[PDB]
Amino acid sequence: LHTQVGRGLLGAVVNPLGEVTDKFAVTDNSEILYRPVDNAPPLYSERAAIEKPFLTGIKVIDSLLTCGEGQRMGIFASAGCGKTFLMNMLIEHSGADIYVIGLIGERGREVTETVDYLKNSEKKSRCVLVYATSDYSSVDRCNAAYIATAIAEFFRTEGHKVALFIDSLTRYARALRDVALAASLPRLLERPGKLKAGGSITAFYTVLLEDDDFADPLAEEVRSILDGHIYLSRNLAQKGQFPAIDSLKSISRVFTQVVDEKHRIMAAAFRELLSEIEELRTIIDFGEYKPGENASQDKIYNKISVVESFLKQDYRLGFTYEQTMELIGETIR
Repeated sequence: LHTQVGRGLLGAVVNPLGEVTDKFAVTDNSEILYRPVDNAPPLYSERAAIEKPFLTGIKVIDSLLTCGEGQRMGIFASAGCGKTFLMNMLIEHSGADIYVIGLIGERGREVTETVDYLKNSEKKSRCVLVYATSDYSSVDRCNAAYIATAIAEFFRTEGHKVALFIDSLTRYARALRDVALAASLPRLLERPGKLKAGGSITAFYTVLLEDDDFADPLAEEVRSILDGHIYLSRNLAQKGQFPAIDSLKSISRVFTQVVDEKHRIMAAAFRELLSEIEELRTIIDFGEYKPGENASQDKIYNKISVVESFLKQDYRLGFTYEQTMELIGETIR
């Protein structure tokens, strides 16, 4: 099985057969080539070490969860936790050369929502969208993930810094299970990375949490395979914190490899402040907080608003690395 690749797909919407069915942008490049959708992962000796940050423009991620070029990062959330808006922010406020989105959704309205977003995005000329809805077979739903990854791999071989999004691994795995009935990952999940001889694919895989923010077996397996995970808390969403990232239950496993020492120090001091705030929140809920009785508790209390203001981010705003580190420094003062 082969699929179209190349710069002529920039601005295009591609179906699970690999054909263009819609456009959210038009470009002057018409390059169309063909590649197999199944390809072995790089050899260990062809991979470069993850050592350069992949900046997202999102304050909490760039400061506490810093991604690296070539990393695979999970995004874990229940329904209604802002996963799609977080992906929109990751596309809009990062600095990749090319974005490849693979939607393994179920209803055509979600695909159309992503198409309309891209139609109004500043990144439209550098995106490719691959989709499969519930109307498509399970074979077609798995193939959409493979097509998206093969397109990203072509741009990586050209030298580009590519961001790949697969939404969602949960529905990919459900379709894979259905296909297995008729008769895989991490073979899919190990295809991203930075190549010594080429560019990089930095990949974000979404995982749905069922019921509360509970990790079914698939979620545990995915978390073990990836280089980190961002957890979106329904509880933080209902309190009105957007992005609803729970940084104390999130991790980038490459963090200390991609930021410098002064950043490490600031991030550790901020995380210690967040933990102190969570303990104080419980003490408040227990009715045991009385102003003036404990000066360290009062100091923590008076940090809550500045901390919340650092974590909060309008989805239309992106922050440079220098701005983010300036702000986190002000917060821990």
